[PDB]
Amino acid sequence: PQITLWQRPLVTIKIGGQLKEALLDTGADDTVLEEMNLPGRWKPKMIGGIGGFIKVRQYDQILIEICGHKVIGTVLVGPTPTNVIGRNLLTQIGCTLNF
Amino acid sequence: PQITLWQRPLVTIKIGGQLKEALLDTGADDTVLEEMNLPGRWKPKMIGGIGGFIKVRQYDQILIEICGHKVIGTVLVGPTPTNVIGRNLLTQIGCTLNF
Ligand SMILES: CC(C)(C)OC(=O)N[C@@H](Cc1ccccc1)C(=O)C[C@@H](Cc1ccccc1)C(=O)N[C@@H](CCC(N)=O)C(=O)N[C@@H](Cc1ccccc1)C(N)=O
Ligand SMILES: [Cl-]
Ligand SMILES: [Cl-]
Repeated sequence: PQITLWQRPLVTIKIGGQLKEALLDTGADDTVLEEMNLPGRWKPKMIGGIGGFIKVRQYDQILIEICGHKVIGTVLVGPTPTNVIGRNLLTQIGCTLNF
Repeated sequence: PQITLWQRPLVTIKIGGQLKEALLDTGADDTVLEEMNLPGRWKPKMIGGIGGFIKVRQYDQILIEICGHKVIGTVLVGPTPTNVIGRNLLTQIGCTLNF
């Protein structure tokens, strides 16, 4: 699809068998989701943005369906104020900016 | 142009007569730039992201040339770790996400 930017570019995702809403975020190198459990092992990590940093848990090889495009990648989980789909996954669904 | 997301979507901007680089950031409602002076008045404001909040100075009706497209809009200035062009301006250059 073509997503305009007059509203937040939110999409529905399915991950770990749950339905969630997430922001398509070209400004995020990574994909960061609020608290949730996920199949498998993880390594701790920190990430930053505008106001500082947070600790997240990093899970590799997670399956996620973003608008029905399945992708497998690293998903980070922790106290982010909002679910964000970052460039690690945006590249995998072929997402581009266009103007 | 069409901008892929394998690299950060950095673009050159011209603002306040200065040349800067900034990230086209669909995850940002607003445009936030590191410290710089700007013609005119402003009002203080706070903004958040991952990590927390920062104080910024909000300037209205600023002209900005983003990849050669002129737009006029609010620009926030303050301690962000990176220059970001948010949706407030992305709409004005007609920027869309496409997949
Ligand atoms: C208007 C405003 C600027 C205030 O909005 C936002 O914060 N939007 C959020 C997403 C968000 C939306 C809504 C609510 C909360 C968050 C993001 O698009 C912002 C972007 C802007 C940014 C990019 C690079 C460096 C600094 C900042 C952001 O925080 N991206 C992050 C998302 C976290 C992640 N790992 O993907 C990002 O790429 N972080 C990187 C880069 C980084 C290094 C050091 C310090 C800061 C950042 C990281 N791996 O930690
Ligand atoms: Cl990945
Ligand atoms: Cl504006």
